[PDB]
Amino acid sequence: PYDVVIIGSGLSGTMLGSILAKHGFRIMLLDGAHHPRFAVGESTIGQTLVVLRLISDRYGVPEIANLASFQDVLANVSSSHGQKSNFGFMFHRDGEEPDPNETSQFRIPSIVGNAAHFFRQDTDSYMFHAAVRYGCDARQYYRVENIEFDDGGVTVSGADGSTVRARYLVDASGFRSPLARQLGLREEPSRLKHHARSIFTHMVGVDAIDDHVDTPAELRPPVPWNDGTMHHIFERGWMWIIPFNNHPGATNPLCSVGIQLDERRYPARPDLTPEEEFWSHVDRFPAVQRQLKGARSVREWVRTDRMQYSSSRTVGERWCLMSHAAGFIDPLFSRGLSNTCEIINALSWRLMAALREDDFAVERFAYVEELEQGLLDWNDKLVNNSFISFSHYPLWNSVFRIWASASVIGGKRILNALTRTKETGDDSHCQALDDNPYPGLWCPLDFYKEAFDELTELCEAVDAGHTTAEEAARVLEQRVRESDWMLPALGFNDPDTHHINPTADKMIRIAEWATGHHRPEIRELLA
Amino acid sequence: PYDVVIIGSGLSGTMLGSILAKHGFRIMLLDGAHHPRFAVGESTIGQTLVVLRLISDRYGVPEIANLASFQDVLANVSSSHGQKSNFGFMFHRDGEEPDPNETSQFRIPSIVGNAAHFFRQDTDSYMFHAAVRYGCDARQYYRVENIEFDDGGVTVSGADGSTVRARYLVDASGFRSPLARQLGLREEPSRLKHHARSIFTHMVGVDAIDDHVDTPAELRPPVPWNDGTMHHIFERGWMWIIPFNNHPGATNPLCSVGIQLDERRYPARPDLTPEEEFWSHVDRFPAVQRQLKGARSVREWVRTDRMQYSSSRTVGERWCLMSHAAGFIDPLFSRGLSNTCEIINALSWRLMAALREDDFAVERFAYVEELEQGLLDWNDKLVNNSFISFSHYPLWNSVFRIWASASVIGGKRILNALTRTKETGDDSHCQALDDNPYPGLWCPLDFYKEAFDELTELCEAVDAGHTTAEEAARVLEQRVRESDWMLPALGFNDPDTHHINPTADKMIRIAEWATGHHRPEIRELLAASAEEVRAA
Ligand SMILES: [Cl-]
Repeated sequence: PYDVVIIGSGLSGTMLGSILAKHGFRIMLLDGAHHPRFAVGESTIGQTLVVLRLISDRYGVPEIANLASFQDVLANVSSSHGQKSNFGFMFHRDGEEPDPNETSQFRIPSIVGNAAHFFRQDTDSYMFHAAVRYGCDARQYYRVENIEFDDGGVTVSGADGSTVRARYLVDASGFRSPLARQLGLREEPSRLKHHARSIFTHMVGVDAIDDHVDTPAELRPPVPWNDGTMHHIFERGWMWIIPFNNHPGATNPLCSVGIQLDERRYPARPDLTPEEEFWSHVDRFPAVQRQLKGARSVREWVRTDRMQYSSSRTVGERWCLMSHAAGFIDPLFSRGLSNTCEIINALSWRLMAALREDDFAVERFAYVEELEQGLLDWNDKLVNNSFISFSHYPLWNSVFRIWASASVIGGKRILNALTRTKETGDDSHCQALDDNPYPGLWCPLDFYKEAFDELTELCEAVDAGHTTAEEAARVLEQRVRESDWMLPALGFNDPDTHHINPTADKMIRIAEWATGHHRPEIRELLA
Repeated sequence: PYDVVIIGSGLSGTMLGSILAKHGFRIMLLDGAHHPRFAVGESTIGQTLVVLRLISDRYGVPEIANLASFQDVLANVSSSHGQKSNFGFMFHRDGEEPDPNETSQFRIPSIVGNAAHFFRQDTDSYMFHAAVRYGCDARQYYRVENIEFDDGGVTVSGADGSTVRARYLVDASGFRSPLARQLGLREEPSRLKHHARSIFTHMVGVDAIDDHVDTPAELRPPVPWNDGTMHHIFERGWMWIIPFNNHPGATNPLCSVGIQLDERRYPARPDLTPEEEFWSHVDRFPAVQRQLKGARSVREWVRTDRMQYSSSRTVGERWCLMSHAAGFIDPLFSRGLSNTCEIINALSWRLMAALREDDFAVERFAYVEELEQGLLDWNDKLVNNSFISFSHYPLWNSVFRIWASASVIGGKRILNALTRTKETGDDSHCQALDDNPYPGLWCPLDFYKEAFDELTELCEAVDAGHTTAEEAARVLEQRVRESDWMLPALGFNDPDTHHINPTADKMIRIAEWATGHHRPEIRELLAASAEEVRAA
């Protein structure tokens, strides 16, 4: 009898399995697929980086920390990954060249860490190898036919006629989660406001967008577009360029390429090949067409329908529906892996407590559910606001600086809690982060929520037709200029600064500016 | 319509894909799997390294040359690969510690290149990406339902209802070859003498064998066992240890582990799990048991029925049955990839000429079939001779030095042709290698065939019970000491030298020894000065 059976051998499953196996619990991993296998969720963000470090140090699994830095990934996982110096955004309209005043860039500051483009076949192989090394058992090419709970534990039945007996079940799989299907956990219809279907593949011979735009020198970004994740924004959709070869002597010549389309505004074209439908969108935008001219697909194309789903319950007695099994919004802002790390941090210690005491009263896991549903709802608002804003750059510009400002604040809030636990060898300061009033919010301060609440109200009003994008942009631009908290030294309070470039000098001035600030939160976090 | 449709997205199909696509031909790759995917054939040899460079240089595909060197594989493919400094051999008997006087090592000389342990998932992905970049079209998860030939070309029918029209078909897949099935090309029963079934996986936490034997200091090998492919030899079978992490700061912690068993001596155990049957053999050999003590499988185990298969013919009107779709012997001595490289070299230019003339007369590809069948037959004896010899170390000792000696002579032969073609810029010298009387024989020299023809006759006689292994070993050990060609400075003519260690100084003397040698072949291939050796 296993302590925990985990469905899903992805990062979500194998990071948890590693944690539980290292602390001496008996784990079984089940997955219908076999490593090596392709996976999406390739771009990283500061919050993923710091919470990966938090989980690694808190639970004593060094392999998880090797994902928290571009340098450690190359050194420990594989050479086959790309760098992420920045988030890049470029507006396009049908037939037109991109207006060089309708771009945004957020260079990631060194304080949160060196972000990467994850070649997921290698990162997911790496963490599975670690999970098996720590003592996890594994069955790959394993189809779950039935999941049956009782007072003693759970019996998983496989297609091959085998059964796995355990005390607890975690479903860390995706959309086709057996637990979600078999217990009827999915919300139908979904509560989520964001709508987007997807077409994606891996390509060879993708050029840098830098080399295919005619940008006046003074409007070129501080660091190259190709050194980060490029976002090609248009009416109710966007395209990602995530290169793996964007650094000197890079071994992996592939580039991850996909398009998110609101299926309400871009209806299905089943007369077209996934490839043909993808290229029909490329042909709308001259600069994107020029970037992808030589590019050739090295995979069978994936074409989805509406990608978004939610669940009504995510915990029960002796089971947890984790992260990607519970819900999904969109690739935009690589929220998925941040959400996965937040849940693993929250679930791991509680589940180990429950196993030690042999008490599976669902009350102990009440916060895990609250965090899960909160993460999804805030993620929903962020992406829905953004898709709405894509119709009018001046409105997007507000969404951009409200979203990106939180990276540095929310980032240092976690780093502070971790350094206090590091220096004092006491896990009270990391545990203190859970004592926050807005579960799921990436910068859970009162002034930020109020600010983001207004952004959501106006965006949702634009979407309903109660306000115009011009009026909403007008109001949010006033609020930004009236703001006192938006890291002025970096230019987040300045709508005319499109390329936020955090230098060494500027972060010093942020610290000085923060020292004598009237808001307690700004002093606590940034001084 | 495509010029060529290639069935198989492994190195065999994608290396050929790259060559044809690079020369401006319209190519389609069809495979039932999708990259990334696991594959075997992980260890490399001198002949593979040198012929990879010949192919790359001859056909102008630089990516193929990046497989020909450990350093170039890490730099261009991925960091996920291991080094191969030597072939290691260690004899084991049930319940007993390994006898340190019953080991063999062959350190691979610098001249033939730096060998690797290929993590094939990254190796096969790399070349597939190259093929597509060169302009190959590909369909993955493509199941071939039907193949039919007319006078104008060939039609391939997919299970999804689609069809692919081409002028020529190459089947570069494996055992379940759609082309061999369609035309009933497989020999039943197979003509092959070698018998072996297999259990294999990838494991994490495999220790070095060096750290789990108490070998006397004077009998320890010049270079570590773990820096190469270790062969745990036993009665009518052997186990491979192929670590991907056998070098400083290596990223890939996996080690490839598998066992070959003569299915006539070890009958199937369907009452056991593949894992259980594998561990039942590990537990026979205390030293192996200590090596794998902490090792855990990271894949679903493979267990085979009997791996050897052969074809009655391998070329026809507008089709070729290529390397692994034609036949297979054994993982032993990593002959699989050498055979693939040899066929690609022979077929590529012949196929492109035929396409350009629009003439597919089977007489054009006569040498491709002769080479295909020859590679397999010689591969068959080498492994069968080795499997017979595993019963008695003194007999194996003669198989080892006859095999490993040819790997330096035959290697230098191709390398001479290669460096001469680069100097003159003239392909003549590389094509001249096809002008040998023994197609498929890795060292195609009169004296070497006679030596190997005897080793085979004796080995096959031991197997048939007409001679004892002791009697066979005695006759062969005489021939070795009567020999005048077995690279004395390296110790190939010395049965009491088990660990061959080709160093800079020893290779200088081979050159001097070769100068004014009574045999012309020895002079032509090995003869040089200590001035020309400086370069290296
Ligand atoms: Cl799924």
